[PDB]
Amino acid sequence: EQTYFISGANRGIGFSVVQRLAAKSGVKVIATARDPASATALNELAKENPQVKVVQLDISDEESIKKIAKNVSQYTDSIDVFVSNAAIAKSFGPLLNTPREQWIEHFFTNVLGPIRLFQELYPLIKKGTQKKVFFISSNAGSLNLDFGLDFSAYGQSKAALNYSTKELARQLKPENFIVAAVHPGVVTTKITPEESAAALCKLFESLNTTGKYLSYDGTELPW
Amino acid sequence: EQTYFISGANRGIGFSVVQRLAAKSGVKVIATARDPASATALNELAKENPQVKVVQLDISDEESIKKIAKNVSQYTDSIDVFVSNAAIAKSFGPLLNTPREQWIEHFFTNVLGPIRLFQELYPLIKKGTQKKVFFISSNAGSLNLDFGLDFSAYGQSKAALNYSTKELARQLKPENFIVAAVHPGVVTTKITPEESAAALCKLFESLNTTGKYLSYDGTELPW
Ligand SMILES: NC(=O)C1=CN([C@@H]2O[C@H](COP(=O)(O)OP(=O)(O)OC[C@H]3O[C@@H](n4cnc5c(N)ncnc54)[C@H](OP(=O)(O)O)[C@@H]3O)[C@@H](O)[C@H]2O)C=CC1
Ligand SMILES: NC(=O)C1=CN([C@@H]2O[C@H](COP(=O)(O)OP(=O)(O)OC[C@H]3O[C@@H](n4cnc5c(N)ncnc54)[C@H](OP(=O)(O)O)[C@@H]3O)[C@@H](O)[C@H]2O)C=CC1
Repeated sequence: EQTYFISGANRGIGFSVVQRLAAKSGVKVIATARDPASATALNELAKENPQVKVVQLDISDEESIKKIAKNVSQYTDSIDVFVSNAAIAKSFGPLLNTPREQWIEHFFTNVLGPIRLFQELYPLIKKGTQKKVFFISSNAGSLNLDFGLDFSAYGQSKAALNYSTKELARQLKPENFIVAAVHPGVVTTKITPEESAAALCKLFESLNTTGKYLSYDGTELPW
Repeated sequence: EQTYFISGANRGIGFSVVQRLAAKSGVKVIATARDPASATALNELAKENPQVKVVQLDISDEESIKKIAKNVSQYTDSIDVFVSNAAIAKSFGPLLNTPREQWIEHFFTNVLGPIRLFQELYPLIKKGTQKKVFFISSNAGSLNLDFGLDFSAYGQSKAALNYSTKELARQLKPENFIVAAVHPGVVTTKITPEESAAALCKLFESLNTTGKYLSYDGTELPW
């Protein structure tokens, strides 16, 4: 049996990934929401597929993050595949027009959030078999891609986490960890939440090497 | 007649840059320190060289940033060359060993501070002739250099500021701004702060192209 963990599983790609793992026999899924009582679709998913456990997590909330380890410890002694999915994307366009609170929010939510989450759940990942670690990044977070758009605090935060993902990959190679930054696609060319999920589950299962920055099709991105 | 702005001029590269600029004719220098009262060497520079103006700046402090434009404005009507030199380097080594507070402090001081500082000083810069905007970054901020060292929050913060620098270079090209990120060298191969300052001041005067990630010697670094 493998244990998957997905932050931000109440909707978007997160929900779709959990929805697909529920169909994989012998998969336990720690799925998170910041408000699990209001996660209608997810709570349904989990009553009909109770291998799905719904845990509370606000990745912007250090007090929430300080509890994620015991919350997950209620359901599992290990994580095989960790997916930092939960993130925000609220601020684009010019620097001169990006106010303080926007820079702050994307940092706390999109960088510190995942770094703390990972720090907390490292012990449970370390006791698992697969030792696979996925940060859902964005192609917008590359220092070497030009989309003809400014991504403001969004892009900066994905670039910051990518930097730290690269380092983590280096640092955990001796422990046989597989660490990746993954662009899941752009979802509603735009691709469906279900299409992104399908590709992410394949990539999650297929990835055998660490320190990669991958798009959902499994092709590499420049850092 | 040119005005330069240097953040963090009480010691290190910043002091050596102000010292180098104070020696050239027609160069007014607005030099900043968190605590000017104790900036002995800088104050003695200013006492003899009245083209050197000292002002308080804590870039970690929104209430200090809220004052820098009006305070710089008492001493000058414009900035030709903006140099965001002030910064910290307190956090290195592995991701799992870097506590929350190091990630935060490096964000606020090394990302948000310079960004906010630039926002406040842009008008003064728009009104000057040279329209040159330098972020002192690190080769440690590259997403594409491996030094076999962990740079933790320091490196993450120079990478994040690099991402936002490259975007700013794109945004301000229509207004004929020159925006660069500049590695000043490793200072105590090691170069001295006076060697770094000599090279940097050369680069500041000569760079006529926006969007560069450069080393003190004018050679390019990969983002
Ligand atoms: N799809 C795209 O266009 C692209 C997306 N990505 C990445 O894919 C991932 C998924 O994005 P997407 O599905 O579009 O996102 P959504 O806009 O659908 O919502 C993001 C998810 O994160 C949750 N979330 C937001 N803030 C917090 C928080 N503070 N604590 C916990 N959970 C939180 C949301 O729950 P809640 O309902 O409460 O907000 C939701 O599950 C993100 O990392 C995103 O950056 C990358 C490339 C482009
Ligand atoms: N040293 C090196 O080899 C390298 C350095 N760099 C970068 O070059 C720049 C200069 O480095 P270096 O001279 O060696 O650094 P130092 O640490 O010697 O000096 C840093 C300067 O920044 C000021 N500063 C620190 N925190 C704040 C704050 N909150 N508000 C305002 N000013 C502040 C310091 O003031 P105070 O005296 O009050 O602390 C000081 O004037 C930095 O951006 C650094 O990251 C990049 C790579 C290589």
